Amino acid sequence: YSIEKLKKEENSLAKDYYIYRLLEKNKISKKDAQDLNSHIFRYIGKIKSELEKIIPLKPYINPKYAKCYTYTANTILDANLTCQSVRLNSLVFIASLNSKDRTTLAQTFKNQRPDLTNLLLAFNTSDPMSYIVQKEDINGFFKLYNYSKKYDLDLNTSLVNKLPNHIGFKDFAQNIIIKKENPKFRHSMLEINPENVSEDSAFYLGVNALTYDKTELAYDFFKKAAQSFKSQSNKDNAIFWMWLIKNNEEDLKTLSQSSSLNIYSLYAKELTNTPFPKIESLNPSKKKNNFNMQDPFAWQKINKQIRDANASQLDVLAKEFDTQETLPIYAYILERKNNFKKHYFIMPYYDNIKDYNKTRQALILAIARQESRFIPTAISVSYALGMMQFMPFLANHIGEKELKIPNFDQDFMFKPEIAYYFGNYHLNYLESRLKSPLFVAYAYNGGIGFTNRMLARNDMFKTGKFEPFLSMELVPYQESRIYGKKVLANYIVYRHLLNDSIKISDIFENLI
Ligand SMILES: CC(=O)N[C@H]1[C@H](OCCc2ccc3occc3c2)O[C@H](CO)[C@@H](O)[C@@H]1O
Repeated sequence: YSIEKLKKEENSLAKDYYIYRLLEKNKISKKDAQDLNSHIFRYIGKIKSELEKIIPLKPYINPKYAKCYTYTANTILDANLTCQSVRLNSLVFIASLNSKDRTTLAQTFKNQRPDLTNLLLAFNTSDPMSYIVQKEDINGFFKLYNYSKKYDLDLNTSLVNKLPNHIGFKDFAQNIIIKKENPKFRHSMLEINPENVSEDSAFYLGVNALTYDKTELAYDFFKKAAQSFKSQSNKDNAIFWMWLIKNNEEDLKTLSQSSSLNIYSLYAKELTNTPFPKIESLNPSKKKNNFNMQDPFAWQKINKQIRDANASQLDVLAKEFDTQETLPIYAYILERKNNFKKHYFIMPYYDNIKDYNKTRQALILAIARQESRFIPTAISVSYALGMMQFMPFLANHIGEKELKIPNFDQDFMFKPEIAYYFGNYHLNYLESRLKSPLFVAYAYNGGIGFTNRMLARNDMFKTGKFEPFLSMELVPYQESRIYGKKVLANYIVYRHLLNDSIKISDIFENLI
């Protein structure tokens, strides 16, 4: 694909990927690059940095305020009042001012902008966070946190109960709890009333309370999370903690009857002798249609249609893609069409894995389901490719250096035979070092380096009252934390479907 042919395709991650491939091979001229940002679907990350090596962006200063950016710290007392207040939006700018000018500006703004006054006078002290905390200036607190994560102080009951109302609270709490940073802030958040938090925030504050062995407070946070979470899977995670902490058999019963298939509902079913959930069986009689499963642009087009289809148009697409060749697209349509109530666990292109042992089959299928939903031309925002979502660098390492496949190109990752073969190859490497399918999943998504560093820690996946569940909540990268739980659920299901059942309690025992 030349740039001229790509420019005729609709904007998509597939088009972005192929533009990025031209940039990385130096095939986009300064002239070609002129109109190109209107041809880019998601102008973020590597494609933006490559394009900008060809054409810098000067942009962008609102023309109304351009004059404001002609002043510096040395000349800002010469600027009009609007210019002064625009430049004081930046804490680095405030930090750069001399203290006499901070005093002058704080007086200027005391009436109309006491927020600015508070920050100016804060930066005249040796600890601006202490000054902002004494004022109980909530917007000021978050500005200072965004400026520097190194500030740490005890916060009283009144102040900590005010923080949840700010949009920044959820990321603040998640970051400091998961990274085990800012211990005075962490300890302070034990005094947050569960009435003042909900959803993710409540849940994280439950995890926080567990780490300080405040189990009654933890229960109260998790109960609030369960009552407020929008997604049944998250509610189930919260109910599981309620159960682990207080052992009310009604909580375990509710969890065992969940409509969501996740590790918590599966565990609860096992503990209560409840039958394994019903898994749909898709067996289209029609063998093919016209659709090209190897065309990445055709997938981008049909995906967009499927995601914008009303209740009625989903039924039309379901029928058209109800074939063996388009089974992954069929299951994808059904999963949306049935409002995520039915469990679809397909095994496409099965001839490529049927000679592996069943435990290995299940792990491959579990990874593919979460990575791609088995869509052969799946492309991620980071341009991971195909059913097993290989990053180009690893794909080329395996395909060119290790396997020495003649005329190998990274786009071979769109072929199911190649995806499953490479997937098996990398999963062999990972499993030989890590053993547990949960740890393998963490390493598949996050890398073996991150996984090894986590497992080297004294506080992760060791013995303990709430282990290994607590450790699973504290995996320090959110994408990997979530991924491991999903892949582990899938693994249990596929082992069951292949007549190679394992108890999820055995998996959990082997994590410690
Ligand atoms: C295609 C894609 O973006 N896949 C994602 C995947 O996205 C969720 C599943 C998925 C599958 C097929 C899809 O086709 C269009 C969007 C999409 C998302 O998330 C994983 C992390 O949990 C990533 O490792 C993986 O690269």
